[PDB]
Amino acid sequence: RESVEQQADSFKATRFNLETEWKNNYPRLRELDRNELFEKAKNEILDEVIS
Amino acid sequence: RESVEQQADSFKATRFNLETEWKNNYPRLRELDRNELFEKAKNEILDEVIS
Repeated sequence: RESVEQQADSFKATRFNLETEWKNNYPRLRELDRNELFEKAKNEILDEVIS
Repeated sequence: RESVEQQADSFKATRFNLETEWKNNYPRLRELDRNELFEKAKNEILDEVIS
């Protein structure tokens, strides 16, 4: 119980730092996982094919 | 055997007519099924959220 409280606060702070870095570097972008990036990449490829 | 040959030619001609209609109406677009349209629609929604 004592350990998990400390870990939860540390994890929340760590996640906040990661989010702050994302905003500072990529404020106008959206975070996507590996699968979603693959879907976005293929759609762009199809657009270039049409263009 | 005789019937399937006639059907295959008719199906090919019918598909050609559908493709010709697609080009005449939507030359600069890509045909997608119901599922793919849902994926495209949600991505546009997320873009508007960011904008």
